[PDB]
Amino acid sequence: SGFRKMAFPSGKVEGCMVQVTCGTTTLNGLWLDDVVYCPRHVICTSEDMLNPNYEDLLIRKSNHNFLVQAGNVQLRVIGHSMQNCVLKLKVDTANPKTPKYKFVRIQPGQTFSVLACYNGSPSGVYQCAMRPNFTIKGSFLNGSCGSVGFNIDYDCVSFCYMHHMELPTGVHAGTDLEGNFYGPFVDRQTAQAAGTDTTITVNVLAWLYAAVINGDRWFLNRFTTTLNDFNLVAMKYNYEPLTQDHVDILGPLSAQTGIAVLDMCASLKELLQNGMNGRTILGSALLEDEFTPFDVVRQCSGVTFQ
Amino acid sequence: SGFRKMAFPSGKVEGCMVQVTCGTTTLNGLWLDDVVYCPRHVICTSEDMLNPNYEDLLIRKSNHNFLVQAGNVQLRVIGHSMQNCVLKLKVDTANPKTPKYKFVRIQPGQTFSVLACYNGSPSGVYQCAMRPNFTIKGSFLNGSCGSVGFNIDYDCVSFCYMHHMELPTGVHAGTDLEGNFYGPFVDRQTAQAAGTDTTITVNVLAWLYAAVINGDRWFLNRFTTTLNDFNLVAMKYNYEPLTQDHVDILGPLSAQTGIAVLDMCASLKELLQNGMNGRTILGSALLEDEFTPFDVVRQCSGVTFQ
Ligand SMILES: *[C@H](O)[C@H](C[C@@H]1CCNC1=O)NC(=O)[C@H](CC(C)(C)C)NC(=O)OCc1cccnc1
Ligand SMILES: *[C@H](O)[C@H](C[C@@H]1CCNC1=O)NC(=O)[C@H](CC(C)(C)C)NC(=O)OCc1cccnc1
Repeated sequence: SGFRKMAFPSGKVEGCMVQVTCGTTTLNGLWLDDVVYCPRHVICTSEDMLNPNYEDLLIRKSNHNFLVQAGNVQLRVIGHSMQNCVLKLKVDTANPKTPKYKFVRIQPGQTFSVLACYNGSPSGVYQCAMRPNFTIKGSFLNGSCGSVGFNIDYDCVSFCYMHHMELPTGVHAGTDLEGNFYGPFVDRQTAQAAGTDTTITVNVLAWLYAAVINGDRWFLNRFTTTLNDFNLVAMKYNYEPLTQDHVDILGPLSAQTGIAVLDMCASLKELLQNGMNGRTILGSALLEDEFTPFDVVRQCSGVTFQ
Repeated sequence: SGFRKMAFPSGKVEGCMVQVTCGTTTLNGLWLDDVVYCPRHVICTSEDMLNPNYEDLLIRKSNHNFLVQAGNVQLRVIGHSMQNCVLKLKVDTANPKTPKYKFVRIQPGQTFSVLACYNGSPSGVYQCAMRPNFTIKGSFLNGSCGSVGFNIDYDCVSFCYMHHMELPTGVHAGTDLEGNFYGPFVDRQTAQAAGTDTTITVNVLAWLYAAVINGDRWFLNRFTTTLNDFNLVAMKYNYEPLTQDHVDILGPLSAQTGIAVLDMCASLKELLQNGMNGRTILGSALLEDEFTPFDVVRQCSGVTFQ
């Protein structure tokens, strides 16, 4: 037993991390086969980053302007091109550590692991959710751009995130690995801001099931509620609507615990209306919304990856 | 910016994880050079685990009773011996992925990363602290024994934990890699229980500094306190005494924020006496004690590892 914010083992992604330097700018790249992927603002300098035109900036570049270092070994750039907000540097060496992989784009509410990197060297790994407002609450310092987010499914790495910037509230924005931003953000210095967020209701319910599985039961009650009556309360507390698909996805956890989904909704209702009364759930004094139903089943059952 | 519970990149440890099967029991082993380390209760069966004598059990064993699988490749056991509560299986192949490593024993209050594993396959990674009562609040299911805890220092893996069991409160107990238990626990089925815990005061202060660094300032105040007067309040709320060494270790974070350690103690005092009043610190509604001063400096500064 126990329930922890758990990341995927990072080894398969560590073997892909490289350092990309162009001019004064150094950041991380992702080396898969003979391509290195990195944020396109590497071609920028401190006065270029105000309002740049990357197509104009990139034609002025040469292959030899791009210094790529994989550990203590320098990779020769033999081609370059831009794909939306990422750069693809073609190198003369295929990464022998390339895992089986996919480029996937995730949905708000879904979770992934982040391998934070500086100078092409991995620093730490942690779990993130894509917020409803398409930001992530990460931990990123200068030099972390190009760090990637991912999930692992048996042996296959699904890359879903490349880090690009921090917003003024301290949250983070980035792209999928095709270079398309998550949310209404651009890789320029403007007055961009996150904008309003909501709480991921289905995830909170998943976590309440995790709690019951782990022996926290004090918030359970004999009452029930209809889906519509729950959603009236959800809206008042800035929770997203729960759909019948959410109810269906919570079926397995319902069945394992014997607690009907709508019953657990009544519990959430009371928790929202009365608070916690000085008690905790799974060591938290707040309702936690960054575990998906999949995360709970994985951890509270024990799935591995080769 | 941002502050997350961050584990070390796990790749160096993933390359050491193997599966050890003896009779009906399967668990994880740690393969370094030509030795596989695993919990000695692998030599036990369901009626042996009540009150065993492992010396008697082990002389009855043959090398060929031990099935060791590194991925899809079977390692020939050529020797075995017991070291306290771990078994050392000598194998005919040195692990070509052996990192530079040390076996270290950690102190209560210190943190480490856990690579949770099943059947020799890594499942997830997460950060743990050694509680003052020598338990860890982990996430471990059947088959997880032999999973190891570790820290990484540049390129060197310091192994500090091997998982052995779960206590009746859902917390976890294990050994260092010399096979000596953390705390007053034995690898047998008895009525063992955790016993009383305390909150790691120096870590809470470290986390308050992390919060200030990240823009959470509402809990700051103009008051100060003496170390003795703080420790009188600490004892009342079941916090460990703060020592002058703790104060010294918090110096750098004090200097970075301009908040004297004893000033931050006055803030902690008020937080303990008034609670949080519906506010949060770094996304938590409780005082967090599983980040060390080192963890805060590492994350709030950006140290990496090769
Ligand atoms: C890339 O390494 C960097 C990552 C930032 C730096 C601090 N935390 C991060 O996540 N990204 C940027 O510096 C980005 C550059 C572009 C606007 C994409 C061109 N700008 C940015 O994040 O500005 C906000 C910021 C910068 C530095 C410190 N705090 C906030
Ligand atoms: C080893 O894989 C296993 C790990 C346990 C199982 C559930 N969570 C864990 O951490 N360890 C044991 O089963 C251990 C065996 C010895 C007493 C060391 C011989 N016993 C144990 O942990 O008993 C408590 C328990 C077992 C199973 C489920 N919940 C609690």
